[PDB]
Amino acid sequence: TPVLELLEQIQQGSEEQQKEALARLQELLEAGADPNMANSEGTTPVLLLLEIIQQGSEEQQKLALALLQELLEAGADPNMANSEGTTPVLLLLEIIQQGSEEQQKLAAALLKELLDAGADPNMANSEGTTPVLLLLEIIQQGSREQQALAMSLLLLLLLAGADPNMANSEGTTPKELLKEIQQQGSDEQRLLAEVLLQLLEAAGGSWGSHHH
Amino acid sequence: TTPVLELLEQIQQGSEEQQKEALARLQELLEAGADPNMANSEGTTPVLLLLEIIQQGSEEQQKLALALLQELLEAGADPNMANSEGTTPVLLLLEIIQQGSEEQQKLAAALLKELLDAGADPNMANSEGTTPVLLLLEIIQQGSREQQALAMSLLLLLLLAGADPNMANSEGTTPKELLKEIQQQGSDEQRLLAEVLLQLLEAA
Repeated sequence: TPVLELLEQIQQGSEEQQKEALARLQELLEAGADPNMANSEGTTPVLLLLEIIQQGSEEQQKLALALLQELLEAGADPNMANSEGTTPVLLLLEIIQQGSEEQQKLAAALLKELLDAGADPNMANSEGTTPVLLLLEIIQQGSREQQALAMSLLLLLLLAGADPNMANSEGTTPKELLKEIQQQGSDEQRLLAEVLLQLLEAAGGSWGSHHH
Repeated sequence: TTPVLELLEQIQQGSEEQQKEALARLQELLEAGADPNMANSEGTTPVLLLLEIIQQGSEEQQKLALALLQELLEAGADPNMANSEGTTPVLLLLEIIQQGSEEQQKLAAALLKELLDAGADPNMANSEGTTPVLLLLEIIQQGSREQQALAMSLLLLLLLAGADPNMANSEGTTPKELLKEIQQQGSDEQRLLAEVLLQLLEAA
């Protein structure tokens, strides 16, 4: 598909070629290009773009926010997962989980774009890992920068409608993971865990009973 | 005064034997058609008097009054009816947390959820314009480590209920303005809570 190869020519192109990437995508989309056409393995233009961010230079990174808004404005489905079952939001959080501090700041901004585009905050991957459960992993095993960022994004997801009780395939609930963060976490990790544990304990039996 | 108010008055200024059967007595009084909103001469509603009992009462009186609040709210007590000074039940609860024991703090957190489920306005301020969010940030700024964590989760519980994080008080002090102050001179844990709330606000 024309869109997918262009994205491949951005990752596999020069830095000066990157200058023409936003314009080329705009002229390709205006020409009637499908912003959702996946390739043989099911990678969508959004997923490949996030994949470029994950493996690209800082120059390729700053380019991708405009390329994502262009794809989202063109009508890309923000919930279309790849063949493995990885949603753009779950791939974004993996970029935060394993990325540099620069990638962390970017994927945080891209997540807001995806939520605005209409991404499902409860859509899990093939293993049942929800966006909330992955953010709790980022808090438990991430840096002090990742702790605060994953903390605010989790509240952002809860406000967006994420349910803090959905478990994964192994039956691991977010509350079970919060107890782990409290038991063996740092002074700051335990504080974040105690906050989230108190929030859950007061609206766990009925999440949304006061959302009026 | 009002039979509901008279019963509540007998609990705080009475012995412990009166307290055990009080929940049953209120259940039969409300079922008999007693108005759970009738205030006295000073404007104290049955809910506001019950919160006064929690703040000044023994631990026995405290856990009894949490069940008594559920009864009054189910009977149709207004969770937004403030006293003559203009202090709403949620704002009085937070003041109880701000100055109360760890036991009173744990109790008042459950009453806030009961009030919010009843339909309490999360943005209703007092006469001074202090909003529930702004007061919770004060509890975070100058409270204990236990009060820090609890006021934090109550702040998120209020945001989930629809609290606006941009409402300022009468002096024009915004919640973001207070969060920066917590970050500049707060502890390592207070600064983390402030940085979290600052990132959340800037992103939505």
